[PDB]
Amino acid sequence: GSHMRMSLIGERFTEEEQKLLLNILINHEYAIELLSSEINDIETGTKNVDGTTYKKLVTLYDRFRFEN
Amino acid sequence: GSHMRMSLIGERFTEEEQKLLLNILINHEYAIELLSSEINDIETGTKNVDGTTYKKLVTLYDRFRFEN
Repeated sequence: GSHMRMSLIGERFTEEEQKLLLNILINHEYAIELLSSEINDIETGTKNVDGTTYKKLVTLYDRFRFEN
Repeated sequence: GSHMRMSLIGERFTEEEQKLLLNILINHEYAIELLSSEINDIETGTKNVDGTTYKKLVTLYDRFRFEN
């Protein structure tokens, strides 16, 4: 199965992990670079949407703190 | 001088950096583990205080994305 990254899907769950998978398989870990950029783009960058962005920021930890 | 850690001060600027400093000096980086734990403590833990928790979340990126 090809390691084609999907940046932030909103679950990224085992069969959809290829994101976190590619990022751990390469030279340095990378999903958190997105996570911190993303949380601050909502907090102080003032991005605004329905549960889409909520789900990206909360799924980041839902894999990073637990699965990874 | 000493490396003795301060976990989350809410600034951790170059002179107060001994936190981020100790965390990069040991086996692997660790301030980032706090970042994902912290952001989810706001997002789903529903922390609320008079800029203290705001400052912890926004300071994490203010050194992670930029400095370290």
